[PDB]
Amino acid sequence: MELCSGKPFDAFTDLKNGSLFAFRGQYSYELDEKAVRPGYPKLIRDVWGIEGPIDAAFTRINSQGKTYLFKGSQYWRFEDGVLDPDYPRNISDGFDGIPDNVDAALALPERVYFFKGKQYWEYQFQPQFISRDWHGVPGQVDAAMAGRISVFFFSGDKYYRVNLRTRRVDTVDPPYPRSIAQYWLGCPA
Ligand SMILES: [Cl-]
Ligand code: NA
Ligand code: NA
Repeated sequence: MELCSGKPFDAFTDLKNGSLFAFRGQYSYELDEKAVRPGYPKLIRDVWGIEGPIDAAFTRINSQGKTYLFKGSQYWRFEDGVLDPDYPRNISDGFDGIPDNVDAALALPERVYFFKGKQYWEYQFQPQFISRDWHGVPGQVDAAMAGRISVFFFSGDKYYRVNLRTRRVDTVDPPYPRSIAQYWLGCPA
């Protein structure tokens, strides 16, 4: 499927060195401005060596910058696209207190956040309600990712931008929630 199909996404990694990956179904899309074919649809099994769909993803901010993919009760950790030895592992073993089958995850510009249903967990290398602490985020999310100064939450075919200083959905025009394809990816009309 094409990146700009307008369909919802399943997971996003965090912006790292100007690039990130989006996931939808069996497909992995590398989002890099330097790409000659930006967002060329590749198979998750071909790029990451695992079957889609995936549940959530994040990338850590440290210099190793390892990427974590979550599916069901398991997670995989990669470095430079290569699966580390002794993965996959159980979420319950790597992330004590985090549930299986998460909806989304993100790593802050060291804190990671997991989202499932109306709740989210803070993990540092006690659930709370998403709408209580992320002002303007409706509750249930389908995917999330962090940039440098903002985080983004995805719901169906639309998304929200949250300012990290205020923890509030920013006021833009047209307002959030708005089309992922049109306003986040800049897809052609
Ligand atoms: Cl995600
Ligand atoms: Na994510
Ligand atoms: Na998801």
